[PDB]
Amino acid sequence: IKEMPQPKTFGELKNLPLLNTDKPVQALMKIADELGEIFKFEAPGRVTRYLSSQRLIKEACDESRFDKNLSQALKFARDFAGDGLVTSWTHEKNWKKAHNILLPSFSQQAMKGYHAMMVDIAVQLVQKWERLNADEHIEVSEDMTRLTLDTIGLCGFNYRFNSFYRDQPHPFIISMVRALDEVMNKLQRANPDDPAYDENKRQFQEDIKVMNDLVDKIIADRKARGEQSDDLLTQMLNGKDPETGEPLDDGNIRYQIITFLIAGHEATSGLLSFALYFLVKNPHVLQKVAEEAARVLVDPVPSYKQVKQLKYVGMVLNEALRLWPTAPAFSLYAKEDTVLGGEYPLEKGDEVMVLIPQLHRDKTVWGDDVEEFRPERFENPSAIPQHAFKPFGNGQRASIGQQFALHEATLVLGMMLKHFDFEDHTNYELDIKETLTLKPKGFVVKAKSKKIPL
Ligand code: HEM
Repeated sequence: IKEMPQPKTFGELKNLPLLNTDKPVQALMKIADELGEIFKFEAPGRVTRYLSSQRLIKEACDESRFDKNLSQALKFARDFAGDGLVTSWTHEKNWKKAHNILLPSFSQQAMKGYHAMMVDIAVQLVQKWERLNADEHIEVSEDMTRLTLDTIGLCGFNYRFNSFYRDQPHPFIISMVRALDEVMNKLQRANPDDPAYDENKRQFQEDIKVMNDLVDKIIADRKARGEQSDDLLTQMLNGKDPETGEPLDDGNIRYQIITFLIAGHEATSGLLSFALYFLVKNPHVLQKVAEEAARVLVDPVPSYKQVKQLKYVGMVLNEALRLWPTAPAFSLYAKEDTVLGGEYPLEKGDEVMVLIPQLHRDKTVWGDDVEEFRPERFENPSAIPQHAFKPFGNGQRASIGQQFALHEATLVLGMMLKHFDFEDHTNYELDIKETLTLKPKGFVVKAKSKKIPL
């Protein structure tokens, strides 16, 4: 019925140079603001459409019709993350395998086990902060990465990164980032396969080794342990497939460790920053949360029962996830020829790309008060129409990490607010940094301790 809009083009460079910025996802957000609920984005060799309406995304999330696609980002990350859970097709052997063997360690009862371990890390950060001098401050995104990377480490593989013991960032993180930059960077390189890009290839290739250096070291610390863990490394190593009958390959085992080491802390870092960013800008909300935290968290350290009982802290996080989904995009492909919206024709295997932040700012569904931070939006959570809100993605290919991140971050956001008054001491104008995921760049706060003992 209708042709699909398309932003400015540059001859054979098609759209590519529109996203020649350090802030792509946000440029994509502007174009979606100019062009509307869907638009064609062509780059040499790839074409993909970006959806922003709950109308369209509604259909796209329908699995009978669309399956998960590897966006050009994931097809590049396959270089280090192989065919782990995140970067593999539903149709590959190791997905459904990996899926059944690992899903168990993510039930809200596996949570129960992970709690003490989360607390371990949560106290480490709380103490880091009680121990700062006046005139010292808190570099927020840096600290959250410390925490969330210590947790996926300690819980996932029983491995202390001892992130707090360090003021120079961790030898694994450094490389991880260059990697997750070379990825974010090959994208905007029209012919990504020739050199000049051989200096970069080698830089990439020298980071993969460094990661695998650590993956090798983690396999080795499990060996010299009086191994006991229920932890997901144990699961991977010894588990078998109900569906199939076999255990996972060793090369696949490596890929998943990297996958869980990256996905594990990356997304949940941002969401905390963003959460805490919003609390310092919306001090009414802050005092509401302050209140809940002190009322519920009565024992010196929180028990699992208590964290599930932080109902409003859950809403603030969802609302932070609403405005700034830290994993802001996912792709899907036309299983069959079809017509999205009764309006837009697509052919088999045509790629489309849910643009979460714009889906999360869709008036016909949320209200006209979209840019505003109001958690109360989450009270009757029946309210959200089907597929209005998707920080965690869709159907069978959604974040297996949902319960976990959310438990984690509830617990941590819980404790900070029990323990500290906060001051945006510089009047931080928001600066979103984009690796694959989003997070506040240079967010800094002071923290007046409320002298409550742990
Ligand atoms: C609040 C934090 C998190 C956010 C916002 C988030 C977001 C997402 C999104 C959007 C996807 C789907 C991408 C796609 O369809 O291509 C995904 C998948 C995935 N996430 Fe998360 N995630 C979070 C936390 C975690 C955590 C803590 C873990 C580790 C336990 C994790 C592990 C994974 C894995 C393994 C997948 C691939 C699942 C599959 O395809 O079978 N995530 N996540």
